[PDB]
Amino acid sequence: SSEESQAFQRQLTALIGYDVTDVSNVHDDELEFTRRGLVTPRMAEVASRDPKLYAMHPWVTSKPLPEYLWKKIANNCIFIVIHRSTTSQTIKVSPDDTPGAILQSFFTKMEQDFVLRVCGRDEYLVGETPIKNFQWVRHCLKNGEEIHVVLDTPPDPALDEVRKECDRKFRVKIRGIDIPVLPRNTDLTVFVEANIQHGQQVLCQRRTSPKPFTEEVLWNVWLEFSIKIKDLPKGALLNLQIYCQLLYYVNLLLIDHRFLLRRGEYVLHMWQISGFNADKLTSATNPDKENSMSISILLDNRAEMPNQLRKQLEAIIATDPLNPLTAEDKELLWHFRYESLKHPKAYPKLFSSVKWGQQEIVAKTYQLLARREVWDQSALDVGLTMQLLDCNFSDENVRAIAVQKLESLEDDDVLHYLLQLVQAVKFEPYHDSALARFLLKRGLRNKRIGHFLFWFLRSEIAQSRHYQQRFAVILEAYLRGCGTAMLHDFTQQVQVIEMLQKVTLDIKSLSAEKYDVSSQVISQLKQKLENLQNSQLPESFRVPYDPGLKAGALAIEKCKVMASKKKPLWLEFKCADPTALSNETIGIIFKHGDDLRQDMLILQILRIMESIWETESLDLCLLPYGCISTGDKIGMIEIVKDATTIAKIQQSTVGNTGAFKDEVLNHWLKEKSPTEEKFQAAVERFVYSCAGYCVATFVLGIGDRHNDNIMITETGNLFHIDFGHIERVPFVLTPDFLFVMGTSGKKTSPHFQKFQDICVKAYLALRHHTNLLIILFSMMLMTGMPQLTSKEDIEYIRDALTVGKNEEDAKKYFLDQIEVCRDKGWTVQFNWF
Ligand SMILES: CC(C)c1ccc(-c2nccnc2N2CCN(S(=O)(=O)c3cccc(-c4cnc(N)nc4)c3)CC2)cc1
Repeated sequence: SSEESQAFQRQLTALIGYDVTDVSNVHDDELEFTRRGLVTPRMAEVASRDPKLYAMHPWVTSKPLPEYLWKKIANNCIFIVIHRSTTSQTIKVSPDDTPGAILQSFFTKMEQDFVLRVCGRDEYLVGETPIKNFQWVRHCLKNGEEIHVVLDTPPDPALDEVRKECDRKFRVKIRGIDIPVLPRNTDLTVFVEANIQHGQQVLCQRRTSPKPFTEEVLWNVWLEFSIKIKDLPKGALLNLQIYCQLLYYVNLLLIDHRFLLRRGEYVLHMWQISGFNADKLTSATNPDKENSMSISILLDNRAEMPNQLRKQLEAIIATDPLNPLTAEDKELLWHFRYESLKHPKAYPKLFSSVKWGQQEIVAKTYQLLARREVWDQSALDVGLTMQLLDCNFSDENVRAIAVQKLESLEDDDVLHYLLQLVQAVKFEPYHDSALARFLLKRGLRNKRIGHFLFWFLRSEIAQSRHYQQRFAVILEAYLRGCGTAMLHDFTQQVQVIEMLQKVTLDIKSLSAEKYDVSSQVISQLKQKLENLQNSQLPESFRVPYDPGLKAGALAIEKCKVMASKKKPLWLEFKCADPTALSNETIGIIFKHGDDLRQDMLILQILRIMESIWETESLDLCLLPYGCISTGDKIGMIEIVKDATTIAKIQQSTVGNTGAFKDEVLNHWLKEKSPTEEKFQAAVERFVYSCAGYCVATFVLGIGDRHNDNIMITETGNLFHIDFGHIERVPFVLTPDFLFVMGTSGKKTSPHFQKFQDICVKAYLALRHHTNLLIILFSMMLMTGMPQLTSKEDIEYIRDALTVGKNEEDAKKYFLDQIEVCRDKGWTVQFNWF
């Protein structure tokens, strides 16, 4: 242990926002044992990285260029503009031309130590991929934009260097609970519920004699369980709960990370309920020992299948993931488990029908995971895989076969699911896990993933007492192998970020619920930023939410506090890249108040929906604006250029409490549209945007929004914001939207025909992916929400997706929705006062 070694680990602590060397809140080896464990994988991957692709992080895809998109090409001709000092020149290019082929089609057109960086960004067009298959190139086409690139020497790989390094029954004694203070009522009653638990499947359950709720309550009882030790499954949780009604909980893994039976004396500080979720599963103990409830415990311990059964079975397998299997359903799946293995789709339900509390049966389960041959051959199906990592499955080998499948994902896809897989670590019974390692693999393999992984992790470590230890050990594994380049970038980012959390907090306090932003408050802000620039704040930091963009110095004059309840900052920066084609500013918001994580989740689903729509050549021009959480109820938000609220547009001359008129929206588009044809573009863009956000929100159950939370770009692109948050209407199709389509109050139109038609395809498109959507929603709710319901709240989505139903009744159901919204018109909007 050098110094060196410490100062490093010190900077590491500073990045993570947690100290993984601290052993104050542990009762065993596991975290430390996971740190040592993760080294081998980290290394393996570090020592395997192609150093120059690593350094240049090409952002590519194996996916076919969508149709829409194809019809935006001259004649197998794509234009590119290169630059060298204050020089330029275009090259015609064909979609399949490699970069190398291009670069050489230039040295011919009149050394190899030169490469194609995109202008303004830290992004590269290198490696063996068709230009069509780079994402920037795809982003350029979508947005009607010209592709601009600089020529310069490759960044040095050496910059990215890493630094070296029994048959008896189970019982538990319940000695007693203790708590420094009570006053919440006066004397009620309370017992302890000991639960043996696997995939949230309760295996066995005992309670204690009631007693009255004194600051201390001893028992002091042995509690015997049905189950025998030998039949305890790896991953079993002793789950201890205190009822009056449910008030505190805490879990103890019964089998440890060396497969030993947990044996001895414990004092487990519990977690409290704040009135079915991932926080309830945790092995973590409450780190706040001053105030927490405390519990105390001692551990001393061939042939075929008849027509209609096959059909009963297949009926069951066909079912959705929320369709509950009866004991019949289960006995059937198990008994015919060999038939079952022939369908990858039957797996969740099959392994949900394993009696894990029986060792002989567990044994048999492994026996048939030995015969993996159909699973292995099957085409990856992220929904199906993802199901094998929720709270229902808590066996190492099951979850491993899932992860096995994710290995075949290319980078492109990993990013789409990165946040949910990170969150899936909540359901892991152990700190080291296939899933953990896979994230760590992939993050270390590709810079882009490695960046979003860093913040996704840090996001939780900063504000999940229940999991911050675990995720911290993992964040460390990453940072220990990601390269000094990136430590530097991160360290800077964190520093910028922390600075701005202070400024944002100091300011919020300096403002009460008077809805006005007084100049001596804007005096304070304007100043504070100067007093930081100046200090302290570095020459340039990399934009999380979009790590292609570097930001440098503030544009103070353009910065402002926002005249909303939360008083968020609205910060604009210059772009530290001297090469970009514009002067448009880099705009970031900061915000204390709401839990930003919920927002990240809805956005990432929104991207999963967009990509689905690509697989059927649909483009609904969502804007999932960038949004990274950073700390307790605080994070950051992308500023979407040339955009206003819809509320803001209604407060025209048509002002505050007296509103709203149907046209208005329309003039604003024309007012802001240079030519009647660009205006024309906008109504297209709008018809689409509207389609997207209508189906999306409906499905996600966030349909019904006041329009101060709905926005639109000058160019016609509408978009919800502030998912916050948390007489109805299924969505915000208000008469002002409808005219512009040209139809109010209840007629019809070319565009409202178009609109209707587009939704119908979109809804249906999503329905072709019911299961994936169901698992994500379900996962979204358990890993990121306040009050939920292991049935009802999650079952919302099966309904909104109209599971059951032929293609027809679905389409019908949706146009009703539309008609509901019209009935109706301005009712709800008005109702918000
Ligand atoms: C930016 C201006 C046009 C604005 C001002 C106030 C409001 C607003 N009005 C009523 C109620 N709430 C409001 N919010 C302002 C701040 N936001 S936010 O910071 O959490 C947020 C969330 C999502 C998107 C945005 C955003 C991004 N880019 C731009 N250009 N504008 C807004 C801002 C919450 C909602 C919306 C937009």
